[PDB]
Amino acid sequence: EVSQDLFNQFNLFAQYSAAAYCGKNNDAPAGTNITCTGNACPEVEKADATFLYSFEDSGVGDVTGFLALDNTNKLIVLSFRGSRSIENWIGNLNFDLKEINDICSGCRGHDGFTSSWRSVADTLRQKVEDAVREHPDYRVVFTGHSLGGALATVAGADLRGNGYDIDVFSYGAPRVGNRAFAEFLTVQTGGTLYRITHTNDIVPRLPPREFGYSHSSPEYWIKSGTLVPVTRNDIVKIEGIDATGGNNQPNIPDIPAHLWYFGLIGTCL
Repeated sequence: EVSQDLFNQFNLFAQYSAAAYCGKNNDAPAGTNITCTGNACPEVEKADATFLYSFEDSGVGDVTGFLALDNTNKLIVLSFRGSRSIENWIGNLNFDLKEINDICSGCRGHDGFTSSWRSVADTLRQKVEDAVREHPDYRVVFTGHSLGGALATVAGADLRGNGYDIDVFSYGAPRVGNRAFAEFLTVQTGGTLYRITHTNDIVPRLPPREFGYSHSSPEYWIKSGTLVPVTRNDIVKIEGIDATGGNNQPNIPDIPAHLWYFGLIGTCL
């Protein structure tokens, strides 16, 4: 239901997202190679991919991940890790909103997600910008899983419009703000958000719509099961803000479904 090229980008940024959970990838020497224990990121390894920047327990919400260089694919990749204990994080997640007129007028964002990005935003922008002037033909890509896919999206909405486009690939990301924010994220130019969800993963169902949260459109929804290899016929593109039909269905959600986006994700030590 999506093109093969789109499947391959989807597949490739899942593995970048996965690679941010391995502890070696959070405090590594720049110019060094991005690798994963457990075969979590073979596509990244197949490209000549090295650390530009490396960060662990940064600022306000322990922002962890890496800035990568990909010469084979010609990419500048900002990858944010999700929580080191997802189950604990799902259960303690607050639904508190805050206004973010900085980004867009009338818009509100999750206080936790918003603040955490704000914490590390200046530095990380410097680091991306330096890569851009240095590799001006390279494409900027922000990505992440779980709480990292939220950070990617928010950082993507924040940094766009500065001379370079920014695509965002998020895997099992929670909702990130109210309706005006979701609307804003749907139409914003200067890059494309590819919001990826798996079957009945809980995380994209929080915070609840009852607390004033909405999801941007479109939605790329993976219909193949947990531990089941994904093909391109298993990803259906679901349009419309707050649409039903993909992840947002009235049925009982699941945790293991969150940890299977093309292969294992969030379990790299």
